[PDB]
Amino acid sequence: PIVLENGKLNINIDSKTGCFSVTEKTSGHVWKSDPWENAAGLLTLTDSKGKKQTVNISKSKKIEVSKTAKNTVSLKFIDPVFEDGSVAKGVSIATELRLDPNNAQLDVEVTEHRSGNFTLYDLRYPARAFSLKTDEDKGAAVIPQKQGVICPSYIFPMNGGRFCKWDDATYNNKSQGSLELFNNGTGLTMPWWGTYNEKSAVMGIVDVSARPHMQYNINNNGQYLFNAKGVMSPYQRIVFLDPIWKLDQEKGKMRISYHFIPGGDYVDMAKVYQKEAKARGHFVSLQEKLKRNPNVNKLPGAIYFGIYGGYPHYVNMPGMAFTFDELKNIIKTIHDDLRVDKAFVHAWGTFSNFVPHNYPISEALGGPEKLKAAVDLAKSYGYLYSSYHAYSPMLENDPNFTTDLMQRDAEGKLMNTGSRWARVDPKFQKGLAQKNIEKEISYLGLEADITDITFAAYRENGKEGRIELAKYIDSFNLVNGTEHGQEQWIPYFDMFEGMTYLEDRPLSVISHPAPLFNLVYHEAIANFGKIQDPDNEVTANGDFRIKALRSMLFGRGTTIFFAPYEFEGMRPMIEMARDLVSPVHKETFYSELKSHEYLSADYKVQRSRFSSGTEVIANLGPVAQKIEGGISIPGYGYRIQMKDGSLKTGHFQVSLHMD
Amino acid sequence: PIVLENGKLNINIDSKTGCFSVTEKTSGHVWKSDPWENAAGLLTLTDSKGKKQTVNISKSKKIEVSKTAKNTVSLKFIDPVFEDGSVAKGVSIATELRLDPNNAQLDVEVTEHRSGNFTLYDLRYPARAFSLKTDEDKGAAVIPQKQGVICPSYIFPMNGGRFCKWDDATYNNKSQGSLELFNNGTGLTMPWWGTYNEKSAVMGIVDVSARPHMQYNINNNGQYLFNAKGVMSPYQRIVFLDPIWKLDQEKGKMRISYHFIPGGDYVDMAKVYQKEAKARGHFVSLQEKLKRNPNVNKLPGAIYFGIYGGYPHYVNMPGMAFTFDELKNIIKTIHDDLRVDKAFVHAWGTFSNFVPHNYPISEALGGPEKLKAAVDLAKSYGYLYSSYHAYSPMLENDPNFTTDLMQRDAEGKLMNTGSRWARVDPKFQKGLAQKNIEKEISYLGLEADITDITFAAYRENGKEGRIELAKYIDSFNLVNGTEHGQEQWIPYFDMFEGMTYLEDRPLSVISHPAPLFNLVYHEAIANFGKIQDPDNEVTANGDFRIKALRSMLFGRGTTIFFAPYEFEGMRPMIEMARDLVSPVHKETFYSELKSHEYLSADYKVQRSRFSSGTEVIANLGPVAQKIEGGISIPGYGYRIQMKDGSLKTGHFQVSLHMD
Ligand SMILES: O[C@H]1[C@@H]2CNC[C@H]1OC2
Ligand SMILES: O[C@H]1[C@@H]2CNC[C@H]1OC2
Ligand SMILES: [Cl-]
Ligand SMILES: [Cl-]
Ligand code: NA
Ligand code: NA
Ligand code: NA
Ligand code: NA
Repeated sequence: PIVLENGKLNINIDSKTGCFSVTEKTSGHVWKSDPWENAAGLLTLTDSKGKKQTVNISKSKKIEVSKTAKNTVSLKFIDPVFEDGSVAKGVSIATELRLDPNNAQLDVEVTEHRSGNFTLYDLRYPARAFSLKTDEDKGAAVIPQKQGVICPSYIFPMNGGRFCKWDDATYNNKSQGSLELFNNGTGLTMPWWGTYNEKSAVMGIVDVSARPHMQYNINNNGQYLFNAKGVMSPYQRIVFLDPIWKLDQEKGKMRISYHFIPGGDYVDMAKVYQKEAKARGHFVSLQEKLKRNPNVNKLPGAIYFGIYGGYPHYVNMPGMAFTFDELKNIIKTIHDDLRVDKAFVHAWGTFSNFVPHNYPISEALGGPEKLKAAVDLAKSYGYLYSSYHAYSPMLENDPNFTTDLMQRDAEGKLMNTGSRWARVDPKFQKGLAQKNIEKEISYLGLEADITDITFAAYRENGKEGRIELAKYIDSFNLVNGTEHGQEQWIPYFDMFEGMTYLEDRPLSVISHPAPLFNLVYHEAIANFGKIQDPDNEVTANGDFRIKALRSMLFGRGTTIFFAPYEFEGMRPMIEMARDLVSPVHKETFYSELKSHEYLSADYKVQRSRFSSGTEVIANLGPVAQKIEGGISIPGYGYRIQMKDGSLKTGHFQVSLHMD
Repeated sequence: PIVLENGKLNINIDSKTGCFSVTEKTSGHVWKSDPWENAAGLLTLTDSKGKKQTVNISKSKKIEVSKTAKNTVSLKFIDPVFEDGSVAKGVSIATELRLDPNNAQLDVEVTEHRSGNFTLYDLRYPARAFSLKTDEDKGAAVIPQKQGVICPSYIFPMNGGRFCKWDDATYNNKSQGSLELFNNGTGLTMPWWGTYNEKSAVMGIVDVSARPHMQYNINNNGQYLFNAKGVMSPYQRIVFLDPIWKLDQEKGKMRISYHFIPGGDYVDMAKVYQKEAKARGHFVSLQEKLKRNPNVNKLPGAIYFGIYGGYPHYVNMPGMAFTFDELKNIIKTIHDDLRVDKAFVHAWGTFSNFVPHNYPISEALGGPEKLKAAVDLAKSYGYLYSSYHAYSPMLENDPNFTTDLMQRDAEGKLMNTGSRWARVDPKFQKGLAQKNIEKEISYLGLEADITDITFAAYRENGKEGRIELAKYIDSFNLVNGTEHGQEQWIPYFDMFEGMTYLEDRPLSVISHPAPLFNLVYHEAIANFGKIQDPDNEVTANGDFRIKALRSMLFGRGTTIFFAPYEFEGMRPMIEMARDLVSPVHKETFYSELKSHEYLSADYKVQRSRFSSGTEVIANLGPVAQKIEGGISIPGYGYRIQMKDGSLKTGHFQVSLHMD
């Protein structure tokens, strides 16, 4: 065996297979190679008859493993072998393992691939590495899926219904699959993932130039590999996360940097990526943003209100659209009746054309002067205000619809025919914003802006146009926000609407929400609930009780998103948000989320600590549970230590009034 | 154009295409043929090169339409033409349209298909028929997806977040697809579906011998047909539901009977099917079941308690398993402290072997005598009791695991390797129940039984074994329930645990729950909430507020499903169910659900009328809303007229307790 070693790690590379193990020398923990098939990597390629096949590259005809430098091992897998015994003659995969001379860091890189007469698709490399043994390791996979989740590597007590779904999912296809980087759907918002047990943690950070997918396997024994054969899997239940290098598409550097943390968990992983986040330029603190714009301080303790008038989906829809007089009266009631001290008022439906033509201010809704009166009222309260804006849609029901503003692919076919909200080519969108945004800022005297859709993902295609638009909006120095966000956009915005959780999502029945994104970026970007899943709606992600408590634990602001006719039904939740969440949001707004912990066996009792000196303990389940010292946290209850040392305790109650 | 006609319907058939329209003469509404491509049918078949393709059979080389009897039109489609212009020589499809002499019923049947050298797969016939024009017809598709849903054919006011998800789904792939009949997953529980507008309704009943799939299209303009071509759809947004005849599989009669109802909606459709359900033998009323077994009357007003001890998933799991003394104390507390007058206690975890070996009563949990003390206490209260039973699983973690009792297919491959709870061939399952169920009945003096899994679906494979097991269980004459159920199993059981809603399901963001199954079968089978989505858990289907109100509107009983450690947190929901749901469930239990109505434009206020003289009005949304007479229904509120003349009014309230 070839050995790479420094003061902290020993890398044992098998010269016959290319598989490697990593010994973390201070804990003695040994991270293993693929426990199922001893595969260094899993390559998907076409065979001589053209059918896609997936092969173990450790079964290649020739495997070369040599130490080409002091801390570098080069590997070459030559002529993989198909299941029928034929050979992909002329296919080769070259990789490298590079141990940092000093730190507990191992770089793994696919350096070259040769495809011969075959076509190469996916490469899982390293394959099924750094795994946890289910119900032996007591730890978790760590996945920054949107705000982030952990997946425990063992079965634990929980509500009986949740338990049945959890355990069942670890045995069927719900616990295996892949996710992508930097989308607003089911995918990841940070280019890292990892695993930990009680002894140590490992995480891999993907090179800034690459876009692998992430394969997950959450306590599954690989039965999915044998269902088509109709045999029972002979493998052990394990947790693993693998990079999927898309050899057919990838033109970046196929490198992942593994960091090994003794005694670490998801918090320590986030802090390690935080250092890389700063080096990549994503991290621009809220304090720097506040120095540039003092109106940023209208955000701490503010409730985000979206008054949804059926727009952009429809123009002046009956029964949903608000007039500007009705808009003004809602703002007045929020301030005078509901005593909301700080607010971001977001009015969806102020223009008489469909987006992307965000103008003129609608005469049918009352006209420019009536909208200005509503905005002037909000500004007299110290509220932030923005209308709904979007420069990316191209809607079938718009009379101005045209494919001329749409993008076409290499075949000349229209792109995003099935995604109406992102049909305009980003290279056109600054020009669209330029048509009226400066007129609206000037006329209404705007201090804030929120822009929809365009910055919800970070894809390569069109990024230059999106950066152009981001720079244009940011040049106005308004307190600005955007839908969902991604880390690459943090320098340009003050708040993200979203960066929480999809309602329907892979892993939902076998994961726990964890504030991975905010553990990295809470100092640099404020987030609020997503408008489709706001704190006033009851969804897979909870009711107001659960969402308010998770808000304080994770460091996000309250979102109240409603059609005008619902307003009277919103008052009780606006009041509870004002009383409970807003003061904590205010105190913690600029701080670092230093730590998050799970404090109960069922993961429902959690504790967050912010660098403001604020501590939030909350219990997101129905039954009172005790923590260290025998302190009891009531069901749907909280125990909050404020910066001045005062202690807030309480709980939500659902009751039935009968006349 | 060939015409079939009686006093109630005019059927207009086009001689060139085979498309037909139906004029419903009482209202004058005309059901048009395929508004998109003038396709009588859509046939999926392989071409001369073996590529699957889908063709418009109205483009066939020869189409023959002849009136072959007084009320029969025969159609033949000969030699379909592919996209390239090649002919499928030797392929033909023969159909018939048969108008009933007196009634507004039209039978449509695929009588014959010939493949030649090609292979035929799916036939949509009739294609895109009985459609609604989006935002023109105000009405809905009607789909018995589990308990049932309707899908409005027009946009309407609703919560802003819901509105965005709803409308977006009508423009992407969430609003098109297919469902299957008689599964416990995403599919249909009754073999019919329909569409209605403000003038007229049509519904189709699938022949008892057939198993088509159901294609749905909910306000989609067919963009999914064009995304791969990268062009915009030229078609209108419409709602349709189509049969998908599986020509490669179907051995039954490929017939669907359409019934036409002037002024009808989903209630009328359900009552039409209720007649057919009695003809099919499914309908055995709860009153006859009570005549056979007086203890059935322990069910009305009973809360279904599932005490989930981590079993069947694990044997004596630490932190989840209950002892029999602990079980007895939970029962005592439910009765003496929580004052629950009627209950079905279901104890998950009483045996020391894994299912399918439901024995012996566990010594580790306390032994048979202590279990008997728990059951005797429950019986002294008048409660029903059952242990958890299952005869279908074969679990990887069972020391007794063997493939001996699993089914194999013609190639010798194990079946259900991907579905651990349903692996024992049903032909063995009665034998497995015979091992101990009679010993448990006589030792514990059981009055009740619940059996898991085996009756959650109705597939052809193994149904004879399942009937054998159901007949055996029914021969004991216990008050008996089963998981989920299907209409074919109603004769053998008193209650179904489930028959409500999956949490994540196709159409969830573009449909409203409707009590379609209970509109048919409430007099014949009692149902309770599903254990994975019980009334004490907050999910996509609501919190306790929403679920308790829906329970009374739909006519189902409360389900409280909890791990033992959660019990103290269940107290407030048990009390609220006891005071609000239980008296209404008790009164309406044996009755017909005569009618259901949506009374608000957002469909959140609803009214159900039961033949016991009970009227339930409830508001499943947060804001108070007015109905006829200016009566106001509070948010999460109810107005219930009882048989004894009392009017129950009230509402749920969430309150924040800050100490
Ligand atoms: O997990 C599921 C499975 C089937 N029925 C409900 C639960 O129990 C076994
Ligand atoms: O429906 C969605 C779409 C994108 N942003 C949120 C909502 O508004 C437009
Ligand atoms: Cl959150
Ligand atoms: Cl229900
Ligand atoms: Na999957
Ligand atoms: Na800004
Ligand atoms: Na779909
Ligand atoms: Na019975």
